Amino acid sequence: NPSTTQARVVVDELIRGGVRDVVLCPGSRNAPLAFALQDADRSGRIRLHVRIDERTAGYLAIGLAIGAGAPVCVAMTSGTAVANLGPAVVEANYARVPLIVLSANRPYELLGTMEQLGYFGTQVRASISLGLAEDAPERTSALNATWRSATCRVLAAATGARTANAGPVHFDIPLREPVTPPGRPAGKPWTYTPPVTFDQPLDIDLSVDTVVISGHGAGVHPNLAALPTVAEPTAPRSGDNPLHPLALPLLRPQQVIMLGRPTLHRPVSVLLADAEVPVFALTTGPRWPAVSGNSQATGTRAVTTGAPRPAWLDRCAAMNRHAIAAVREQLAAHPLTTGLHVAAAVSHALRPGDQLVLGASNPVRDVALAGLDTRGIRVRSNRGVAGIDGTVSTAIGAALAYEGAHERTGSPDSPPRTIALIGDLTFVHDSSGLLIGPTEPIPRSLTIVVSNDNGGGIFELLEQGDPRFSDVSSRIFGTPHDVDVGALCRAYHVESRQIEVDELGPTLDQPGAGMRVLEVKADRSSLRQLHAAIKAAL
Amino acid sequence: HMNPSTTQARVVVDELIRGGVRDVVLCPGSRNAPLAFALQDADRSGRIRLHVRIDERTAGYLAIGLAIGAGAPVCVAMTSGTAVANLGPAVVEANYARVPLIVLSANRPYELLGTGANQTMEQLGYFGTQVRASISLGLAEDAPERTSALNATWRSATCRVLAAATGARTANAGPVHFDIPLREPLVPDPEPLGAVTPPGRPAGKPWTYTPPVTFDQPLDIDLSVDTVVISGHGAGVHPNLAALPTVAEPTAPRSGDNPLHPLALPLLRPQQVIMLGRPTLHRPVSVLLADAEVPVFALTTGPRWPAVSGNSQATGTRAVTTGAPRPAWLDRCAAMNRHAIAAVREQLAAHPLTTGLHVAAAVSHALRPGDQLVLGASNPVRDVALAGLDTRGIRVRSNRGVAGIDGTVSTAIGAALAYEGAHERTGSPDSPPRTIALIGDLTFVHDSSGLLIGPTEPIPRSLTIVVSNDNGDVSSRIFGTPHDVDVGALCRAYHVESRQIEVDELGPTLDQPGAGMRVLEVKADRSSLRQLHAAIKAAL
Amino acid sequence: MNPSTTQARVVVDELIRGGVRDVVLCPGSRNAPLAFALQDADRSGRIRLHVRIDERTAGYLAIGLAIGAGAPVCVAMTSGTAVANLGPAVVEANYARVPLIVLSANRPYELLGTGANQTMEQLGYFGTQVRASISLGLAEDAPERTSALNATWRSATCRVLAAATGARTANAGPVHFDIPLREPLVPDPEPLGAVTPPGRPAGKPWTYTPPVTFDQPLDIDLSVDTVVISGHGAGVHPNLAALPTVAEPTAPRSGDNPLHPLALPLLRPQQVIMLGRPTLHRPVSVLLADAEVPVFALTTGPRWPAVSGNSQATGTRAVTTGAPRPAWLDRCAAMNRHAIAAVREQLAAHPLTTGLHVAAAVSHALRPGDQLVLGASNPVRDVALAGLDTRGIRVRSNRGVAGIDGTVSTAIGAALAYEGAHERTGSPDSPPRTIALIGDLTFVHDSSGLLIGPTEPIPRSLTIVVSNDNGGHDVDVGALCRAYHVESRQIEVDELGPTLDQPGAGMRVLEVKADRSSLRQLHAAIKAAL
Amino acid sequence: PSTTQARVVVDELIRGGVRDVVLCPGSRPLAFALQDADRSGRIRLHVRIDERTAGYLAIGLAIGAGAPVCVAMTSGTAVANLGPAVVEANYARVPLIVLSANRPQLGYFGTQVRASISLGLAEDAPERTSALNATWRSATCRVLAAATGARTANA
Ligand SMILES: Cc1ncc(C[n+]2csc(CCOP(=O)(O)OP(=O)(O)O)c2C)c(N)n1
Ligand SMILES: O=C(O)c1cc(O)c2ccccc2c1O
Ligand SMILES: O=C(O)c1cc(O)c2ccccc2c1O
Ligand SMILES: [Cl-]
Ligand SMILES: [Mg+2]
Repeated sequence: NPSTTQARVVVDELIRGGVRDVVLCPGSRNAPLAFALQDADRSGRIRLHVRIDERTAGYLAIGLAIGAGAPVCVAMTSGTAVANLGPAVVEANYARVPLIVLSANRPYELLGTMEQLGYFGTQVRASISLGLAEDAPERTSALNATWRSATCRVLAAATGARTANAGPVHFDIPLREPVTPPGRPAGKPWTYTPPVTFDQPLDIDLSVDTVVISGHGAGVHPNLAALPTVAEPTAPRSGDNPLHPLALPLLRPQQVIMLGRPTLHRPVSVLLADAEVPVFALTTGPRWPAVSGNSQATGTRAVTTGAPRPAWLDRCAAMNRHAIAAVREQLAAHPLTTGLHVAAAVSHALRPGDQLVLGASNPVRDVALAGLDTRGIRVRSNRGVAGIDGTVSTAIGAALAYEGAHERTGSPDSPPRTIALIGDLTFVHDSSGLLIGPTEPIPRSLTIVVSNDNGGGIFELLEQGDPRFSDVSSRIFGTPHDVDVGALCRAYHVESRQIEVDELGPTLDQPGAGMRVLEVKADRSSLRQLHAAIKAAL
Repeated sequence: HMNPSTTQARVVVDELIRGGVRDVVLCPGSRNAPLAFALQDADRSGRIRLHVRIDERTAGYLAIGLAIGAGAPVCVAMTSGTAVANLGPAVVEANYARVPLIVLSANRPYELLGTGANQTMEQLGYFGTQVRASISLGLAEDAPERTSALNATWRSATCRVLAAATGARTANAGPVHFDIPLREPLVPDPEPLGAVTPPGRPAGKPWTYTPPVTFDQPLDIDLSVDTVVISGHGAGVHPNLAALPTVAEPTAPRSGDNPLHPLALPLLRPQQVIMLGRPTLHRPVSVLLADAEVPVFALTTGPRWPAVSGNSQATGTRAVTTGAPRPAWLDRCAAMNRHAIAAVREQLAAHPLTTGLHVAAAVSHALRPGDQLVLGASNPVRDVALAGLDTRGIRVRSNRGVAGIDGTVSTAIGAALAYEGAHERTGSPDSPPRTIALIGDLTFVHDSSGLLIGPTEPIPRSLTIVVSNDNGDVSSRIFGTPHDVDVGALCRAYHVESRQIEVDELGPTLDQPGAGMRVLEVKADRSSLRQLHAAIKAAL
Repeated sequence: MNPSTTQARVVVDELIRGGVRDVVLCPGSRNAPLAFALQDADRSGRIRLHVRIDERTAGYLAIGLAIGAGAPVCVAMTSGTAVANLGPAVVEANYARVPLIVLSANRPYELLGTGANQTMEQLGYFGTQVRASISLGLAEDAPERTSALNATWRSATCRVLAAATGARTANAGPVHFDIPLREPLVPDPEPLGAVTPPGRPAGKPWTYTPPVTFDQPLDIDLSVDTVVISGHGAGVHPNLAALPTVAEPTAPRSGDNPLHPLALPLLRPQQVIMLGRPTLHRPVSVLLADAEVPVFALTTGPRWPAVSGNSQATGTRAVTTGAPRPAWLDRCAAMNRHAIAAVREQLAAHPLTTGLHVAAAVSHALRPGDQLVLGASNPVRDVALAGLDTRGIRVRSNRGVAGIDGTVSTAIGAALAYEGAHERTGSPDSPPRTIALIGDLTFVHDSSGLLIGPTEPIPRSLTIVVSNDNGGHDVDVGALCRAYHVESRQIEVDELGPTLDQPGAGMRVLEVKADRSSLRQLHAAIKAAL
Repeated sequence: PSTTQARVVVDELIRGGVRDVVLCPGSRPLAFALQDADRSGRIRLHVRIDERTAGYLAIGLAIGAGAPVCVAMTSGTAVANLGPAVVEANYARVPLIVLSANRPQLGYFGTQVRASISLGLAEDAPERTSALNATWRSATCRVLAAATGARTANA
């Protein structure tokens, strides 16, 4: 059929545009481009990943995109796919992840009597349809240009080539119920759009006592490298002057440089809201955040005058040392192993070149409390909406894409490690992400570390964790589950081991099966007291 | 003086209880703490039964089960962000099955939308046209002078949510998105500084009383014309059609005692069809409903009427019948029904290997009156209809809305909990009625996390899940090889009793008194299924 | 002071700090708090307020006020059909990238679904047509949170302005700013003045968004035989000024080598440089649909047009090498002379007066510094056919969707905003002229735009030339102008130039009878003469 | 092909009680069938230049005697111009059928209308012309039922 020629042209243009991975699920109707994707997979031009669970498939695609920075397609095949992909599409929108959602509508069928929800109108960068492929035998040159131009538009919108705001894209290729026209020479994309430079310099005086708060999506800024910096784990670091998050309330910054989108630490929110502290927002795309409407100016880079006062740098470094010491000393003086102990052990075990995947809740916070040095490390976390859903498949896709990048450099060395640190509720939410068929790509160096305190530890640290709610907070916030994690991994044929926090390090230096789950049992009944002891030791 | 979030949550929870809500599913979060606190106290005082789950998606199907088990509206309460998005699949199913599901989502204040605030998304309107209504409560204001007026607006909006979900005025029940923006303080103030919840109407009545509506649309039908009835999901009960030959899907309520096997329909020539509810299961029904020659009369309980037939001469709610079926027609239909039943019975016995059709037949023969049968929406529902189950006296549930694989375990669990709950309230000292679920291995593995019930949460008292495990176009490469998951290992991970048994023991094991919740795994073969179905067709 | 007044006054002050000089208001009870704060700023001279009855025509007035000088413009109306009436102007503002802020007053969202009067689903009505749908939080009685509410109110307003002006996206367009308002809606007694919570010092906006630059350079070899096609929204490119250029009347001209659109089908360029969004000429669309000629697309916003399928590359500027071959330049110049002569000679030979004659007369009478406003259908085409030289004059047309809606109000708004910027340079010269060319059908359809209350600002030098070919109704144009008390005259095409040379008598309508029965024969003579 | 689609739908609308149709001049077949039906006296056609006024004319034609009325959009400014009339018809429960034709937008349609039904492309194939007849008339009957509130009591 002429629609097969269409599918082969689109898959080819997608591959020319940098797509190396596509996720599919089996469905009622044939997947969009399902056979052209089958052809491309057997040739090794693209790599296919199949899953039954459409929600975990969406989050696998997110992992495959953030693992190495490439656009990733997901092929919708059912009337439950839109609903199940919603979570991943929302996360793609807010974390600016280039996610292409492929659909195949049927224009000859009656409508008003793909099960559509309301989020496509709000979450996607673009919604493009290809139009019905006809058998026009002479217009093949024109239809090739039309299909490839539309595919280049889909890729440009998903990667933010013109907007500098990557995100999810809905790509519809309509199908009527049932020799490839060539592309540009040298495998180039049909419509070349050079990745745009989006520039907006801001004047900032660094002699004013300044702290840098960098969050998810922050850029790298060499002219700010000397400033004291509270950097979230997923922020790429510019300098060598880290400021511990717990030291921040011991200081009085006179101005704040906010890089990207911060979401962690109530002390950071308090400082960003303080109407007496000017906040300069520096972002990489057009979006910029505002805490209590306190943002004074926006920009993409700083034009700096002056330099930080040496006494200011000394004050920040002193408060930083007190914070590091309090955390280390109170961890040692605490008998029960908690999630914070696990995060410190994981943090000490990382090596340059590693990839770190962090779940929401305490893990992404605990790693910052443990003072992880992220330089040389690639840190991922679904900070767009901070969901605890889909983190297992995100780590798997990230491990697969990160390994594929290393394999393509032809290095004879072993694939770099991907270490994931997630909580137990996070693991239970997306345990079905462990179900990978033998026919499907499986990571070769993925270790999932599950810090298991049989519930949600973070709620012990919030207002609902105050002792006056002790008789009611167990069911509705603690949420104990008593799941046998080792038996769960066994059911899915995944290597699993329960180890103690002191064994965690050594067990991680040892290579193992391509995919394994290390579970560390932790306590959350003493979490609130441990954090109070840290604050008192500051 | 209670803080505004606490006052609003307690009023809303109280009005939901007054509206018939007996069960609430809660998923943990911080932003929904006001709702969580108010719900925990209502559960402590016995006004509702709270079910806590970790995975919002399967929690939504738990709520569907809790609603179809006894017909009541059910709320599911979750925090802001992707937690709300995870309710999508259950919302879609609740829409098409007309299930009164209330998605009670906490939110950040709407003014934070667009600011980059953590865990904030376009929640209101997320579900689009799938919901019967998207209703937002206002952000609660600290205005003790306006407390009485705010009580009236909060309770009135809650009643509109309930009415829209139950179809109290539209006769078209379905899901409703109830979004509640909430700001700090989120936890109740110290009880020294305490106050009473702004009161509702006296005598536990709803703020706005909507008497359940009667929706009537009479239709004239002459039964002297050779007529077959095809009843699907949502079909009504029609005593004046009880004598007609009736092809009834397992979930359809039976109007009479004149069944007609689905395999018999293509071998007969009805001159007119009466279609009840939303029938989608059988292919010859779909083939015959596509026949432009046969006049089709559609009778629905609500204003939605199915589009399966293109020659629907008329659509109503009841039949005003004239005439009577010619006795030779009834004899021909009855004769062909017995012929179909015998062909299935013989070919099943003549088939050597145990198949899913054999497990479905064994479960059918083990059912007694008063049982609840929950069927996976894929093969189980078709196999039970092929094995000719008599559904009179048993309640049959199936997520026939979109017939997805998601949430079948949680639906079975929820249906069992609501079914047993209604039996308690009868005060009967009789033991809790049995719920039997029949699902395939791939469905069981997909929603195995639906088995996760926390140690403090309600567990069904008499639920048995029978898993027919047969270990099962480039997307279909995943089925060529077996998934290879151990059902027993999955049940141990979720601390669920499981046994691997054979089809001949299935009957007796099901007769054993209920050990709470258990999984009975019966191995089967799919390789020979194509030959078994071919043998049945040739025997007709 | 009631919170709905303090909220309205903070928003208006921040809008003013953000460059809003003109606001269009429609009467209603729900937008009363905005109306009072807007009348206050109009009294003190901070903005110029314009009141209209019809909200649809009010939207096109704000579009004219926006395109006349390039500033963001708000339109404030009441709840109900008023917002739905802004639909047509929001669609036009979207596709033409016009910074139009729709400031809608609404009953509290809690009243949605309760059967309240004049209450509808307003938030999200415009859907995908707006760059942002932002809502302010319902003003609460909390003086202890006044400073907090100030910051959030002024940050939201700055976010509204940035989205409308494309300050960080380079994609200007309409924004929905919905304000839920409850009673009391009028200002309480304000003896000895009330303190509005202040903005930043020195009139600076709350959040400072410095100028942004989107850069996407493309390598283009000018030695290849190149034609430039510039449409609506095109930027200015010095390094392309030597190339043959087919420029729509609204396109800013970068050079001095014009190529008539009629000459383009006489040429075979080897590559095309396309600027902005060209939609006007059929030979342009034919060339762009030729998948054998490579097209380079140079745009100012991230939106790049799709009229071409052989789009090789899209960017913002060209890095050029080489120079156009002299034989290519000579051939294009010769084809251009062919086209211009064919149009001029055949117009001079035609015995009747057609719309093409009216358009050519209006072109001849234009002087540098003039503003020309064109009805987006036939007038834009006829002026392009007549060969109008647009250098030194600012040409405006609702080229977004090219509807007949609101052309009169757009010309009125463009004239006012254009004259206002001429008063801003302190120059003692008389107000520069605004000449509008519209067809009779367009004029009757938007004749209600002529309704301007005695107190509202009236243009000082606006002349609307109506080309009346009785269809493009039997309505009397002069009778329409008398109902609205606007000066009108029926004149001949020979009298057009001299009558336009008279100093502007405020607002006047010049009606020129034209024939359309002989049009097809005039066009055939032009095509045959090429 | 598409011409036959237009005749069947027009005929079914008249069978459903539509006695008046408002259309506005524009580019966007169906106008031909309505023209045949007007020349034959089965339906009364009303033409207006202003699309907003056309919507309010149709509202009047519907509330004048209680019948369903159709309005035929034909341009890219039609959806926005019919907005005010559609909102009025929503809240006043007026049976207003809005006829469009896309080639295989604002957010108000998703909030204001009782239903949104697309007929589907007309495939040249007289082997199933009887089934295409039933599918078109069935969907047209669904549109009339949704507009008049025949099953919901909510015109
Ligand atoms: C999809 C989703 N549902 C609910 C939440 C609310 N939430 C935030 S943290 C948390 C607990 C997570 O527990 P766990 O993974 O065990 O981590 P811990 O904090 O105990 O280390 C929950 C439910 C969320 N972020 N995302
Ligand atoms: O900088 C980023 O990466 C970023 C990402 C986002 O999704 C935002 C959403 C709203 C507001 C600001 C945002 C932002 O600054
Ligand atoms: O009775 C009616 O005619 C009527 C009509 C409407 O459009 C309503 C809209 C919202 C709420 C109540 C409504 C109502 O009672
Ligand atoms: Cl040439
Ligand atoms: Mg935990």
